[PDB]
Amino acid sequence: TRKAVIGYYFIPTNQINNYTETDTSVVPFPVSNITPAKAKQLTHINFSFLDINSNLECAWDPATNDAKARDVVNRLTALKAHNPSLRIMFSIGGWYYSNDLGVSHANYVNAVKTPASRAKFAQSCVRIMKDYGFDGVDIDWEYPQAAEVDGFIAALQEIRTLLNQQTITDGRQALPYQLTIAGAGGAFFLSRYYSKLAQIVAPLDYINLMTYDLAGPWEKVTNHQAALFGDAAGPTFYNALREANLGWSWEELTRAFPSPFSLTVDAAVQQHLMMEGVPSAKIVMGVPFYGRAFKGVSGGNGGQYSSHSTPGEDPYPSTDYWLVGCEECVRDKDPRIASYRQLEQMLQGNYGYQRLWNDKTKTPYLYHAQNGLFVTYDDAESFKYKAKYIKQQQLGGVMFWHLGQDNRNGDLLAALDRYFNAADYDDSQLDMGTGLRYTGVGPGNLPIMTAPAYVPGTTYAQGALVSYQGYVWQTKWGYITSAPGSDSAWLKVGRVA
Amino acid sequence: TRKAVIGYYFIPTNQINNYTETDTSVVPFPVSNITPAKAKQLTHINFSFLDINSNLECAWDPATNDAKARDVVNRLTALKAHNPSLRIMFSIGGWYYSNDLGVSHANYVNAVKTPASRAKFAQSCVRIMKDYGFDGVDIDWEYPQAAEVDGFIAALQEIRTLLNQQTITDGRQALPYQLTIAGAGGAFFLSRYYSKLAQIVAPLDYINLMTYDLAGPWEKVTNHQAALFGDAAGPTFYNALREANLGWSWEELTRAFPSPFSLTVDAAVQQHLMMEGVPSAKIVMGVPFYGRAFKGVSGGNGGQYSSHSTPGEDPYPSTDYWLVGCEECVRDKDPRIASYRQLEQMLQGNYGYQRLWNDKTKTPYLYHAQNGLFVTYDDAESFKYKAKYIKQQQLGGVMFWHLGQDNRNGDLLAALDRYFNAADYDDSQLDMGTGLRYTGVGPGNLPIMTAPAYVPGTTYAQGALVSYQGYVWQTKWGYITSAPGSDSAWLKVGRV
Ligand SMILES: NC(=[NH2+])NCCC[C@@H]1NC(=O)[C@H]2CCCN2C1=O
Ligand SMILES: NC(=[NH2+])NCCC[C@@H]1NC(=O)[C@H]2CCCN2C1=O
Repeated sequence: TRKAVIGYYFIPTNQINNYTETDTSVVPFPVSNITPAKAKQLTHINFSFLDINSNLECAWDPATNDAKARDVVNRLTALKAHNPSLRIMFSIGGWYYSNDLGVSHANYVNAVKTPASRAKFAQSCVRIMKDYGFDGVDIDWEYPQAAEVDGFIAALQEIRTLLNQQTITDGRQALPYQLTIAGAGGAFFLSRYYSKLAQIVAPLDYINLMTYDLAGPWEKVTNHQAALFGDAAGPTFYNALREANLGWSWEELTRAFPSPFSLTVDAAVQQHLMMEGVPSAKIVMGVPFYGRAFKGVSGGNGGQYSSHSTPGEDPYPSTDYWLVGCEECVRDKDPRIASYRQLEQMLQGNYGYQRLWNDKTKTPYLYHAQNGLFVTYDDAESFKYKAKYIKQQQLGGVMFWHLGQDNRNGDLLAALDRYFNAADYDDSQLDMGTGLRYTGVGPGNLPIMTAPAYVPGTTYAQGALVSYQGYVWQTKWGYITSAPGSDSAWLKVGRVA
Repeated sequence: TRKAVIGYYFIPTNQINNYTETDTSVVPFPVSNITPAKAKQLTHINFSFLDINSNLECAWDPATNDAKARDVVNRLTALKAHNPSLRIMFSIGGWYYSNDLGVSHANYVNAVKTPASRAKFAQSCVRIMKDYGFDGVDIDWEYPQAAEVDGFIAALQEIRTLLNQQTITDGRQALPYQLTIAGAGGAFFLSRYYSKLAQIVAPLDYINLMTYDLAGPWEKVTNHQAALFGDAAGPTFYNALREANLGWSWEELTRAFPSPFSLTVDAAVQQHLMMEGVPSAKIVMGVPFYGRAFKGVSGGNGGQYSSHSTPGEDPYPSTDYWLVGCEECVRDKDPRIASYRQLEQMLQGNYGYQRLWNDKTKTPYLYHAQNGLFVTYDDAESFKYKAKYIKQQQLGGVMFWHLGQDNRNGDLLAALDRYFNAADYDDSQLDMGTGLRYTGVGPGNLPIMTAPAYVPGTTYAQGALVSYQGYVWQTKWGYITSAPGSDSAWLKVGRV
């Protein structure tokens, strides 16, 4: 099956209202930059962002000129002429609108509350989808938690029912309407809804993991924002999943959630796979088309894992733009983030950056010895390891944020497409390295094991293994006279064939 | 409130059937040995043991001669003439009958299975109580498993309903009929029903913890069987409670159940107090009136924490009665258990025993350097610290096994009564020592704390403290944007 390549097309309301394809100072990345070749390299474009209004229906930001919005969307759907597999999805939410303290958070919580609110909301998603010409619905609520998860699940199930009916009504069986969500790529936010992942993923075609932003100014030590595997030399973190409402024993929690652990892309993917009923084919690995920069770093390890003096507030509080050579940073007023396009230009501008590589995390980084800067980002090389991982782990594909940050030739997107589909690319001998793998095992994804059947009336010593009612169990202490499952003394450690 | 002093009176079926008070060779400890003065020092005598039969009803051993049984019970209830607060309870169960591999185990599991089986069983308990003249029901099932706990809880609730009705019908408002159980005194067995402790204790007047037998021949290294506090030099154990079906988070389990830990009396008591809904006044501390003996021990620590060669099987799988000086051990064909009465005689008989004292565990022990023997037991001295703990921790009182093991003068019982009630006994300066205390924190023993009220809309850093809905909470990581109870980033760490 072809791997998904899902690219976000993000355009702020002011750019839609003043949309033009001949002035990059107004619209830096118009749709015309997406050529037929690039359209063929994508399977999905996630147009972003729509929101949920106070009437609890999907809607465009009220400040949007509707004609101009339809025109931008039309330019995207016109790309379908070049690729009969391409879908132009629309994404509802995003951090700004849906985070706990975001402008529209309450609308997300309230829209998923009751059967009636969920029906009205779901109907509105399909109406916007058909009215504007989109091919599916993507929901990026960052992130539901607690008492909101059951409502969220039921809302997704309702949208799925409505989309499936629309597919039949429209005779779209050859390119059925789809439903996806953007999911957390790190344990802290993932812990909000982790316990119910199987129900969340059931109605979806894909769950697109935001497996980036795993390092940033909000952290004390500089680190790679999207390390594939872990570097024992780098910082480690508290495994928040150990605190999710799972109903697992201390041993089960400890085995599933090693802590501290390396916050990496492999950790997020493996954490999803540890849950019963979450298929690998629905998991999509997100990658960043931008880098994160830090100032005030020490030398020694190329700026890696160093203390730094980078402001964490949002927006960037100062007027000081210290990422040398990054003029895009001046335009956007923040020296802490730079598009791959810009970072590549900085490497061709003889500005004093060294492009370095960490062979454990399989990611590149920039180090500016003279000014003490460190930049963590991804490129065509790190994507070879990530694409190989997607293939080996049988994942659904790749998602990225965002199209406008690729260079002018679309090299990062071309690389991803190449690694999945080019007959002349051969990664059979690509060495995945010895970086740290996530080794948790969940009571939901135990290995096949074999042991003698439990014999009632027998007393077992500590460490004894038996098979009983579909699983292999091990005793945690001695003189065990109880049957497995029926008490605290036994630990499920494997599944019976 | 007077502390309970609950002493078991155990008499095997063959002794009831041949009951006599003038021949210690037949009945070593007849009811007449419980003089008026001893009767006044007890608040309860637990007559033991009755059982649950295949008919799923409370009942005596079938081999029991009922007329002799009634007569022994009448002698015990006659003691009430000497103490208006005394209750003669009867105990159903015990290890022999009710353990997982015991002869009557299935009857316990089956009796609590359904509303009908529970009603029939509860009724039989009250019928037996009234027919023989007992003052309450004590159940010693060792021990219901997770799946049987709901039925067990329901059975206790049904017995409580019937007993409360009987108290009113019999005009016993001044001395109500009571319901108690012997509960596990170690984490391993306690983990079977720990998660529902509040429900188990609700219908009871007391839960009598079997806070002894915490060391035995079944263990690799010798140890004190009822250390009050821990000795870092001694063995430590896996904290089975962290595996109970509590539904708690990793941090919550970890802070409540440190592992490994010291298996002590304090650990069991604190583990009970960690549960919300378990009142200290219902917890009764059990103490042994006997010691446990080990052979094959080596020197360096007076026999403590040593490997040994004592058979752990029951019955005693040999005929070698190696506990020098212990005559009762020959009578009972087991050298691994010796009553305090017998130990006291062994100490004054020049048999090679040295009495030593561990000041961390606050318990005595015997060491026999010549033959390599070790004996862990309790005495009037160890009871000073346990009595002070009972008072300080506001526990309900003490329980002990068994009356026939005290010496002829009843000194152990007199000591317990003195420590609780004597106007001229003053333990204000008794130093409780530096032994290890159990430090777990749970929902039932959160410390009082103060913190700023949680404010909706505020973002909190890691380690921040706030008060919300009556408790003080702390963040486990940073950038916390939702409320305690609705965001798993918060840990309840204090109350008020
Ligand atoms: N300044 C911010 N944090 N927000 C703007 C970045 C958009 C943010 N980043 C992302 O990678 C996309 C992926 C899905 C939803 N997203 C988001 O909400
Ligand atoms: N046959 C004997 N003398 N011993 C039987 C051991 C009794 C065993 N030990 C005890 O201390 C009592 C307390 C409650 C239940 N018990 C028990 O089941």
